[PDB]
Amino acid sequence: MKVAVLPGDGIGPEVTEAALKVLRALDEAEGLGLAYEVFPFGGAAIDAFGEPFPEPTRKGVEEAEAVLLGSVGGPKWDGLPRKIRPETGLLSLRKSQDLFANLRPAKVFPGLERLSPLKEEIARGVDVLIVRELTGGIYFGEPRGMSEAEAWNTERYSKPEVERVARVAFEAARKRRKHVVSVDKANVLEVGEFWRKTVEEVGRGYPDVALEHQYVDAMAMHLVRSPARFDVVVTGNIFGDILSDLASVLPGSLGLLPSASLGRGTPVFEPVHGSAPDIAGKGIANPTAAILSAAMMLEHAFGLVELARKVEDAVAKALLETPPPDLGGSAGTEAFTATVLRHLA
Amino acid sequence: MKVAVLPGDGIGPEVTEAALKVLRALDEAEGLGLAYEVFPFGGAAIDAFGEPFPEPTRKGVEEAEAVLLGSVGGPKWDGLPRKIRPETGLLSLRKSQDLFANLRPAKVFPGLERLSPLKEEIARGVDVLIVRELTGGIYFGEPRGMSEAEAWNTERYSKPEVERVARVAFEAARKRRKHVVSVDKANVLEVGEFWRKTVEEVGRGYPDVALEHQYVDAMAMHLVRSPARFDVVVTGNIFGDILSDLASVLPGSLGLLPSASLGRGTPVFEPVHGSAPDIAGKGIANPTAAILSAAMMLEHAFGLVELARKVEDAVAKALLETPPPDLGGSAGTEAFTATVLRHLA
Ligand SMILES: NC(=O)c1ccc[n+]([C@@H]2O[C@H](COP(=O)([O-])OP(=O)(O)OC[C@H]3O[C@@H](n4cnc5c(N)ncnc54)[C@H](O)[C@@H]3O)[C@@H](O)[C@H]2O)c1
Ligand SMILES: NC(=O)c1ccc[n+]([C@@H]2O[C@H](COP(=O)([O-])OP(=O)(O)OC[C@H]3O[C@@H](n4cnc5c(N)ncnc54)[C@H](O)[C@@H]3O)[C@@H](O)[C@H]2O)c1
Repeated sequence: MKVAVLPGDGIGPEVTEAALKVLRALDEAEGLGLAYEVFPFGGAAIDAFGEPFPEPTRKGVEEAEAVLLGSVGGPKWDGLPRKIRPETGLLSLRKSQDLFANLRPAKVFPGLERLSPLKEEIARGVDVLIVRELTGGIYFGEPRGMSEAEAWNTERYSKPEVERVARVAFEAARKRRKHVVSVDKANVLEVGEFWRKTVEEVGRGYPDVALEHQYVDAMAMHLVRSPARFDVVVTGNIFGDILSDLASVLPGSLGLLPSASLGRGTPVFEPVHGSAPDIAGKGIANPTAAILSAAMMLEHAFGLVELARKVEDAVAKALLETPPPDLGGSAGTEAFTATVLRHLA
Repeated sequence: MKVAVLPGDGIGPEVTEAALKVLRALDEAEGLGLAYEVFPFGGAAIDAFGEPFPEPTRKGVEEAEAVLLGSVGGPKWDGLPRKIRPETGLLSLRKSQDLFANLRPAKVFPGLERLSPLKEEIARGVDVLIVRELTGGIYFGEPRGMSEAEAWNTERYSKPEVERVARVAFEAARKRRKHVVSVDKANVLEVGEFWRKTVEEVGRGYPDVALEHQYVDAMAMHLVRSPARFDVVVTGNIFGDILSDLASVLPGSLGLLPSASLGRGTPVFEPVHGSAPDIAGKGIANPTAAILSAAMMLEHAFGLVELARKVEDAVAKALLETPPPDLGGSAGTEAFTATVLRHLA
């Protein structure tokens, strides 16, 4: 277990140290081979090295088995050249590692339904993982352009692009409830027909996992009326972009959300939230997204699924025993991390 | 007021007769010049005329100032040739009239929050109108295609396409709360930049209406966390397709939803619901979507806004006094239409 730890700016060090305290305690009781190195990343590195993804950091990422990122960005570096912003160094980290699948889970922990915008009955039991394709589709498609009379952009997918993001979904689903919904617009678009066609064939090598297909406009409706029926949801880039934000409002707090980017290189695990300058240094930032990102690392980077689930239960009990300020409690980052560790022991 | 009335199949005649009873009563108290003709449309016309949009119907639509459609479709005509289905004659009706804007409102009437999938506090006061562009974008864009190794489809918009759907949104907003949100993906797509650019300029001729711009992935989140802040929302075809279905789950009943398609020809007004064969003839179908479609006709086809709003209030009181079976009450189509008329008098 060689992890590069890039804490970044704002509350990024704060919540990353909390994730590190959980990983270290877990390494004692279980004897992992946790070996980690902390690096300068974005903003903290613009200050030391004059540039957001400095050469030591790049080597460290390249040499580690997984990255545990915190948060980048901040006022201090906002009006800069777009080349050197903390924020573009984040794109450079994913791009350098050829990360093509973004995994973003939305879970309503037991007893936390009151926070969901949805009624308790509908919010109960939601635990959905949206797998979004990151490297293709309309955001990168050519031809694209704009004249004075019109504009065009191309939604394009090749067969290996679809096959590889669908393999991450089938493999993810195996560790979970073995059900994959693939989302497309196949009744109107040939890219949809193609997508459905390819995932269906990928599904044949995973006979233990059920695959269902749904249209995106109908998935937007199911994610609000009955989100608790889904497990893994895999889709294209623009559709994954809309749907993982829609599912992300269902828990009711930005500090509860972990993410992962898997690909050819070193996988990055990170909180959906940013650097939150307004609450930085106040010792109150909710470390749950970071601790659950570290759990996602145990599961997706090191295949340690029962340990990943042990960390999720400990976090689920902690959120009910001493909730952070953003879920209406009073527990600061330290008091809350300690409740988590109490439930690991 | 010359209306062509195409009741169609299933519960279509049932809920259309209810809309007609409201229009007739209203024509007495106010003295409209309501003159309407009932025509054979889809399914009922495949039986009489062997084809879903027969020549008498086509002439009647063409001669009327507005169309009040009911519902088409049904088992009786399901396995047919795709050329002659009831359902394709519906596409032919919109296409023959050059209808390019689809208007679909989602309203949580007072006291009906309990039906919304969202918590009472969030569901309270939702009254949003999604204006969807119907004729362009990726669903019709060229080039499109599919090889064995890949597929492509083109999201393309011309300047008059955007300008004209945005004009319908600005005009609609004037009769409502004067606020338009335009939805795009302008931080990544040139079609988005173009869309935003053109609506902004259209907005200059409507200085009394506020215009705000939002990204689609962020609109999907706002429509669940705080839908009550919006009034009119105008967007492209694929985005309008996803967002008007997302907003349509917020009331909690398919029988509450009216729609309108405005364009160059004769505007069609219709319930979002279909022909519902399972409850047809049982005298229990909820006529609210049809009565509110007739109200939408008063407002958008004949500019009669205070009369359109009078019908909406009467329907709002009726839903609280004698709710249909689908909102948990016991009132059949007739008993419910009578409560509405009691509140018009
Ligand atoms: N370059 C880009 O494209 C880009 C894009 C987005 C953000 N950024 C940068 O990153 C920073 C992001 O800050 P922001 O305010 O936009 O978003 P944010 O997600 O950091 O914060 C939003 C809100 O949620 C709260 N929050 C976030 N995490 C929390 C946690 N763990 N516990 C409790 N509360 C939490 C914050 O306090 C704040 O009230 C900015 O300063 C910006 O410079 C850059
Ligand atoms: N050709 C096409 O592309 C196409 C597409 C969709 C539907 N159709 C046709 O139209 C018909 C649609 O039927 P469906 O079941 O799919 O959808 P539907 O919307 O008619 O019915 C769905 C459910 O909602 C209920 N419902 C609908 N309106 C109601 C109302 N006013 N009051 C109370 N309950 C109501 C129904 O009873 C049913 O339980 C089908 O028979 C089909 O042939 C064709």
